[PDB]
Amino acid sequence: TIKVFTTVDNINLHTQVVDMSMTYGQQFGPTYLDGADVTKIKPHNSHEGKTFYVLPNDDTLRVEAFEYYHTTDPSFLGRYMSALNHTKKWKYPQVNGLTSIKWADNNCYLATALLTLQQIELKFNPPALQDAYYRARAGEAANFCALILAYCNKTVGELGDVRETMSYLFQHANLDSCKRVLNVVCKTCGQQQTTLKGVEAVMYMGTLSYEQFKKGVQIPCTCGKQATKYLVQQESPFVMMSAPPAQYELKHGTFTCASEYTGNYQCGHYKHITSKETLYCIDGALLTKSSEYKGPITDVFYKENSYTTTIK
Ligand SMILES: Cc1ccc(OCCN(C)C)cc1C(=O)N[C@H](C)c1cc(-c2cccs2)cc(-c2ccc(CN)s2)c1
Ligand SMILES: [Cl-]
Ligand SMILES: [Cl-]
Ligand SMILES: [Cl-]
Ligand SMILES: [Zn+2]
Ligand SMILES: [Zn+2]
Ligand SMILES: [Zn+2]
Ligand SMILES: [Zn+2]
Ligand SMILES: [Zn+2]
Ligand SMILES: [Zn+2]
Ligand SMILES: [Zn+2]
Ligand SMILES: [Zn+2]
Repeated sequence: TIKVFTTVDNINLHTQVVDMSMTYGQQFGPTYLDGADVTKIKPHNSHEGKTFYVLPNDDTLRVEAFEYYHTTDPSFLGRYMSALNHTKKWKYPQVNGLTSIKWADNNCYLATALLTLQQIELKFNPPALQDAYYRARAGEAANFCALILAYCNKTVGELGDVRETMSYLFQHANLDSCKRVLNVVCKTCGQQQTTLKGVEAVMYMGTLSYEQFKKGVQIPCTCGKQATKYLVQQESPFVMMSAPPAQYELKHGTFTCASEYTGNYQCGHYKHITSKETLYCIDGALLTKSSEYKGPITDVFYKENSYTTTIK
């Protein structure tokens, strides 16, 4: 018989004593050791003193689970420990001072998401996302990538969209202070102004150029008259301009970072473009610098503080 520790958050540890006769699944229930499902493994002698992850079996550990993860989904813990099993085996090299991921199990969209988050100002609501965020910026993003897969309901090897991944992450972040008012000018319906807050205030699908969104885009109205939806005010620390993959010229200093997508729908590859003193191209561990860039771009990230248009 040995003494081990069970926890749901790895912050509040609960001490337990197990017996060699019964497996972990008998006493604790579903138990995981650093990602490995040890529900069907009997306690070995080298397990004394180690910390174990267990699904909440009483109301005390149910609350500790929400305090750290902000979810009551029982399958969340299983998916998270399943994703951690391959993410802890990935390589996370430092590419130009940023933490990237070497290609493995179709993680090109995770590497682009990781590199992007290190360049935008974001505060996660779940403490598990925030603590792993800080650890990712240091250079240990294994737990962070596992949580992204869990929160996005994706599995390892699955094909993921960087915009959809960011969309899920923004809903678990504090964007309540973000606002965006728009003005749609219709030739028949007249003038109508809407106001977006939260996640829908920092994302737009249709164009990549933030200047074009300021000048106005042609969106169809119900009567057929193409309204010129232009941005009026934007109080957000960043904006994401998304558009279907198309050839786009990127210039250093005009944007923060971009997502390159090459290949067919869903079965393709993601490369991350970032702007410094010169344009950099990060593909896993590979790095390519250039003064100009032209290629297929799906998302472009810009910086913002407090903007008000000059169009009436
Ligand atoms: C790589 C990947 C994984 C999953 C995925 O799941 C989409 C389904 N999800 C609604 C749940 C999508 C993709 C993916 O391929 N992603 C890129 C950025 C992409 C490619 C294309 C292409 C068209 C022709 C050749 S490549 C189009 C898009 C669009 C996004 C929004 C649109 C509005 N019409 S088109 C995105
Ligand atoms: Cl919540
Ligand atoms: Cl949340
Ligand atoms: Cl910018
Ligand atoms: Zn407790
Ligand atoms: Zn929450
Ligand atoms: Zn949630
Ligand atoms: Zn693997
Ligand atoms: Zn694996
Ligand atoms: Zn109209
Ligand atoms: Zn890939
Ligand atoms: Zn490139």
